[PDB]
Amino acid sequence: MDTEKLMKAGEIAKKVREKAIKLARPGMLLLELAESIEKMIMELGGKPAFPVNLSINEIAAHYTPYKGDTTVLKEGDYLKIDVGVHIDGFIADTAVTVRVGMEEDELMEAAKEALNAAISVARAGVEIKELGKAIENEIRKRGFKPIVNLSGHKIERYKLHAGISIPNIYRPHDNYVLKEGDVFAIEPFATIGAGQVIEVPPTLIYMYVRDVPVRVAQARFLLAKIKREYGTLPFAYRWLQNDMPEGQLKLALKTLEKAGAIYGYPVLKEIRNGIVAQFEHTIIVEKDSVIVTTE
Ligand SMILES: [Co+2]
Ligand SMILES: [Co+2]
Repeated sequence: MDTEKLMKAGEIAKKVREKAIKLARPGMLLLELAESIEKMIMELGGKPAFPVNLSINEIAAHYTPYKGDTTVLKEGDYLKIDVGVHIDGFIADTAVTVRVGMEEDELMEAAKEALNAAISVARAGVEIKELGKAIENEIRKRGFKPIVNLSGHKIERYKLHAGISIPNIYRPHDNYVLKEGDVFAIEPFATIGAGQVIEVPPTLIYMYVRDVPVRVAQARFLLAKIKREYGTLPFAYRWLQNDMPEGQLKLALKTLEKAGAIYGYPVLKEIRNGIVAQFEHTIIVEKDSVIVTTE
């Protein structure tokens, strides 16, 4: 298909990912880094497929700063940086952990290694469970635990998560077989904790999921804006902050939520507050090898 796109998106992804790494310095204010990255995506001809995620230490995914966030990077922090950019709808979702002001530690290695292992065996005609088995074994062999309740996702145009998962564990029933042209995001997560993650407030990322009618005026606007500018792809609370004052927006969003026009993606924290590491690449399933659009 338009692999030229998926690839071109991966390309921006990679590139902005690298700079992201470089900007992530101790002292760096979280809100800024977010914006710098997000602004570069665009500046490269890209469009964010979703808010850049900067999850620190025990919080694993779904945390994106906001206008008002005073979080700053302390030396020693395990900053996982997840970036995603789309071109006309083709996604490149790539991620990396960075130990603020220090070198890659054994944990991060476990994750990075897991990813490789998944990648190396991904090819047409193989059950996902093999991937998950590969990932699991590398993280456990080194002493950590793979986050069980977080997984990779199949990707489709203007669809960040198609519906098929590549978990970071081996389950005998994950029998989906890789088909040529399939494009997947493989994302192992590792931790020193229980190996499980749980939803936690606040919720900073939302996704429009259904065109339903809303009674309140602000909501119908918010919604109409959301639908227009964002579409199927996840958006940040932060992005809607310069449209309407906090208290209102808050309501706007909440209302759309109760109605069911957008889904809330809460922040995820390890159940035992165990540091979490992560690495991810987008792969386009070929017949003999896969092709890492983002590395
Ligand atoms: Co990602
Ligand atoms: Co992903």
